[PDB]
Amino acid sequence: ETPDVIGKSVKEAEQIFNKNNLKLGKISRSYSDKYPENEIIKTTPNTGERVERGDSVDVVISKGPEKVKMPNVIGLPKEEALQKLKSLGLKDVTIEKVYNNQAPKGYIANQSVTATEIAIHDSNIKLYESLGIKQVYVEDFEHKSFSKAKKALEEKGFKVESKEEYSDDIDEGDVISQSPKGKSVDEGSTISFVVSKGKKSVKTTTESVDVPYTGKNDKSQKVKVYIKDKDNDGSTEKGSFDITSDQRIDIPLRIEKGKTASYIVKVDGKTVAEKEVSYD
Ligand SMILES: [Eu+2]
Ligand SMILES: [Eu+2]
Ligand SMILES: [Eu+2]
Ligand SMILES: [Eu+2]
Repeated sequence: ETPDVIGKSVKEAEQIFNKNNLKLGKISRSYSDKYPENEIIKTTPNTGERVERGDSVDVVISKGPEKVKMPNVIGLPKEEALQKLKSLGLKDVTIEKVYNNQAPKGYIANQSVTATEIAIHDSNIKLYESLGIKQVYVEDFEHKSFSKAKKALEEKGFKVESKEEYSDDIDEGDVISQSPKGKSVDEGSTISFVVSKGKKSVKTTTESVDVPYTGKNDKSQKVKVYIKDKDNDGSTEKGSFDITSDQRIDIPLRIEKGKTASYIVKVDGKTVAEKEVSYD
């Protein structure tokens, strides 16, 4: 009767067969998850099946788990991702939904197994499907205190920006306007505020500068005057006009106590003149 060599090596199996007056038969190789590579998987005849003196016994050997190359599915829609996995015999796939900022809602943000040889049985792939970015509600603070606005929205993860403007009907430090507001938007979004610095209720200079024209083809040049003073942060131009000849230009500046104001005059993008002026 056929001896049991299952889980054994070929080396040992032939030893057991010879001892039993039998020959090692043909050797073939099969993928297996149950048996470590180069262990007997199966015999013909099977263990305990009747045999006669000198008959051979064929053996099948483990080539270890059958494997594939893990595909890259990050950024594909869920169903494309799963199909691409099935197409390789990878069917043990669990989905986990998470918020994410790289892949849109319904698209795979992450793979368990990096884009590697994997066994096609009990592979335990996990795919992380994006729910999009977490939506957080932006509290509408129009006509309320900016300080409270900034702080409340900071604590919900928002980035807060503000410029200031004069107002006759909105208390100092109260919000003229807010964008966005009254709405849920992506976590961490920037909320923009226009804030009241009270009513337009400082010294005064008119500075003169001669701007030369340096253009070609009898074509005008564009002059841009940028001012930093009481109510101007030199952000955008306080003056914008074309020049076709030398022009004397006057630049009104209003300066607080203990401060300096300044002007820059550019001509076709290039600085031509600049000056600092103190509250004198
Ligand atoms: Eu028997
Ligand atoms: Eu191998
Ligand atoms: Eu499994
Ligand atoms: Eu000419």
